[PDB]
Amino acid sequence: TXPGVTXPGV
DNA sequence: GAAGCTTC
DNA sequence: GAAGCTTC
Repeated sequence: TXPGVTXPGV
């Protein structure tokens, strides 16, 4: 997730 | 080490 | 199997 905590996604 | 799910 | 990097 994020970043941080990508997306999700990407 | 945990923290981090939603896509292609 | 690849695709997403940054936080705590």
